[PDB]
Parts: sequence; C-alpha cells; structure tokens
Amino acid sequence: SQTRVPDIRIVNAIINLLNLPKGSVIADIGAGTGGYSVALANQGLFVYAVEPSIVMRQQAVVHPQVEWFTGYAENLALPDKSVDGVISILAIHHFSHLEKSFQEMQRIIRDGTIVLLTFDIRLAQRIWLYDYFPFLWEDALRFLPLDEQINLLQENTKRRVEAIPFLLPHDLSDLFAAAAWRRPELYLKAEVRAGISSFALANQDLVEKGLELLTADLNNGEWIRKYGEIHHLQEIDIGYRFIYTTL
Repeated sequence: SQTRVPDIRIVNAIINLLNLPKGSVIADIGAGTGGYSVALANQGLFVYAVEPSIVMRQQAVVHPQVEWFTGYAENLALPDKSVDGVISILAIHHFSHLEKSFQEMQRIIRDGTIVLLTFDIRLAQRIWLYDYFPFLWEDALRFLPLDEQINLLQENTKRRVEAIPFLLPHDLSDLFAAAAWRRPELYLKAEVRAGISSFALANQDLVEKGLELLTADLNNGEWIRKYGEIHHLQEIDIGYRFIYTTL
C-alpha cells in the first residue's frame, strides 16, 4: 500500500453498491493490506477485516473502526448475522474454496448487499501490457469466467446477482496490474512491480526481458507507433467487474 493507494472512485463505487447508512458494519473478506478497510471505515462504517496473511496484518494502519481477523475466507470466525454488508475487493481469486466462501458471506450478512470487485480477462479489450508481460494475462486467465462467478454467488445467496463493468480511469492511484495502462513507463519502476504480486511470482528472466523490450520500445518510438492511440482514451475496459446482490 505504497503504490496500492486506495482510489476514491473505487471507494465511491463500493459505497454506492453497499447503500448502507452511516454506522453500519461490513465484513471485508480478503482485506489484504487493509487500505480499502480503512478507506471505507473513514466513510462512517465499522469494518471487520479478514485476511489469512499474517504479514499483511502488520503492514496495516490501526484504525478505531477496523477490527482485524487472521483467517481464511472459507471459515470466518464472525458470528451468524453479525454484519450489515460484505465486500471482497480484488481478492476472491485468491480463495481456495470459493463456494464455501460465498456461503460464509451469506451466513454473516443481515439485510445488506455483497459487493465483489472481481474480473474476467476474457471480457477485456486488447491491451499492449500483455505483449511485454504475458504472465499477467496468464495469471488472470486461471480464474473463472464471470458467468461461473455470478452463478456460484447466486446459488449460495438466493438473492439476484447482477454485474457491472468498472472501466479503469487513466489516473488511478491504486497501481494494480493493468492500472498503469496509459502510463507504460510506470512498469519500469521496481516499486510499481513490487505492488503487483504477479511480477514477484513470475520467472524473473522473463520479467527482465519484458523490461528490456518495453525500455527499447519507449526510447525508439516503437511503443507509440504500435500502441500510441491508447493515450487519447480517458478510460478502458480490462475486464474488471462488480458482482453484487440485489433484492
């Protein structure tokens, strides 16, 4: 959460889908560093942050309205009907038993809504990024199609599930994988790559060849020749989607 600074447009999107009054309680499943947990707590919500990573607990702001729980999504220590709403912001793809995690969200929730910021790379438009860093695409392609995700949630919630695109602005503060789509030079920075787990997990010689090719293309006008029209877009669809329950 140095380059993964929560973006207010994502927070406003989550807040709008939650549609909860001030003083409501939400569970944040797969809270990671807790940036969104704190960001939503600062909107006037109590947040129960659940994250298995013992590391990511320590790397987190102590906040009066955030309670931290170390555990897995498939077995929440939170009681039945203990929260008004539930969120998982770019986390569900890291869960090992997605169905049981969904059942768990339904178990803890009262009258509110489940808001998931997720993705399907199969729904994304052509992005230059993957021509330099194929591992990002390959890692994204491991996760389920949006329809399967919608269906699993819908089956374990018995509330209508809907989905909407979250088109990415060109100036997102939260530097997740495809967020620097209009700022190619940001990928050359070690710290930007440090905030995107796919880089550390990828074959390093591969990452390095991508860096060399990106650097050459940026310095000899090749990137502009091949991809420069992308600079005129204010936003792009890279398959990011909000899945959420309704009445």
